Amino acid sequence: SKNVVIYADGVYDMLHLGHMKQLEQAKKLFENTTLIVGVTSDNETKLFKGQVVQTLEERTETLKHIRWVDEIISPCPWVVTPEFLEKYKIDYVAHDIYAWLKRAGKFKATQRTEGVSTTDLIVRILKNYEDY
Amino acid sequence: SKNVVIYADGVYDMLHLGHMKQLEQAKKLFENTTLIVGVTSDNETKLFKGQVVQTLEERTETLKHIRWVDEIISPCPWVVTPEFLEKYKIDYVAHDIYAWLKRAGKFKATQRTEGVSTTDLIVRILKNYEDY
Repeated sequence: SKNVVIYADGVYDMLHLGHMKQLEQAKKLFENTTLIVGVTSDNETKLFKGQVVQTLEERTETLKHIRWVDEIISPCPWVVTPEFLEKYKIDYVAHDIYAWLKRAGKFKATQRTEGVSTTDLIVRILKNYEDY
Repeated sequence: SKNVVIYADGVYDMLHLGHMKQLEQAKKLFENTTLIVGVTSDNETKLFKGQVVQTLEERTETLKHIRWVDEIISPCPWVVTPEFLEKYKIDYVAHDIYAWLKRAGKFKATQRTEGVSTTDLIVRILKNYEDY
């Protein structure tokens, strides 16, 4: 009956059924939650992880439309820290380097789904043109 | 203060920021609404309109995740009829052949947004490879 504050962060480029399944998961970890979602900046994402198709603005505007999302932090810090949790009253971090979080009892796992990615769909479109 | 029942239908292939902006629109036509969304079957869509990338199941599972959607009719009739409105207690149809609806005062317009389409994004990805 107590409202539990959950935080998940990510890039959320080209949001697809896989991200939304993950968010729904985070959001339903408990009966009553506030799901806060953090969206990584363009600068840091490109430099530390890989290429990004959509700007911060775009990746964040799409998340506004997902029913599980209660609040958004955009851009979000690239590294989560104890101070960040305190600042936002976050009870758990939902994700799939996490050591410190598990240690603190503040880590809750979520899963991915395969073959649901937007890149996979372009694949499917192209099958319509046999190789010969 | 009265709950107004809105119906929008469509294909919703590869749901993108343009569909969601449209749904949010339908959903906020009034202060209190129930937004019902109808998802066209694979058979009829392909035969009457054009190619579809995602199955009925997929296009409908994605819509479940959009915050504006209150109920889904999947598959939905390809043609809306007076009987259909009565059956589901629909006050207005939100869309962008509609004659009969306007005549009845049961038609409410919504808009599209350009350049937000998933196909546009593959375009953007490809610019990363100059033509020479």
